[PDB]
Amino acid sequence: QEPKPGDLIEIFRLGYEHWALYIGDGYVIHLAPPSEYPGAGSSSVFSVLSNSAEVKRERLEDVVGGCCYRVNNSLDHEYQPRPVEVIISSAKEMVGQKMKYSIVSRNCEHFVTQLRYG
Repeated sequence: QEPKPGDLIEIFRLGYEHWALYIGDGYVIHLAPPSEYPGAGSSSVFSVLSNSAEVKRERLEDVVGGCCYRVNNSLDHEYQPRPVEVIISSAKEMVGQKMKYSIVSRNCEHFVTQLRYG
C-alpha cells in the first residue's frame, strides 16, 4: 500500500529497522540517525550527548534510500490511532527536538508510535 499521511513507515536496514511517520507530499518526520560517531572531535565516547539525534522533516526517498520499506500500522489492532490532524500537528511541533539514537532502545520506533497513538 502507498503511504497516506499519519502512516508509520518501517524501513529494513542492516540489523535493525528505522521508523518514520509519513506526513504527505513525499515527506516524513522521524528521529534522524546521528552523523557524528561517539568520540568524534573533542567529545568523549562517554559523553551523555554521544549518539544524540534530532527530529527532522525529510523526504521519504532520502530516508529510505535503496532500502525495502512498508507501511506498518499493525499497532492499530491494540491502540486507537489519533486523528491525522493531531498526529501531523504533534509531529511538526517535535521538529528540532532531540532524543538519544540508541538502536537497542528502539527510540526511533517509540518516537513515531507515540505520534500516531499518543
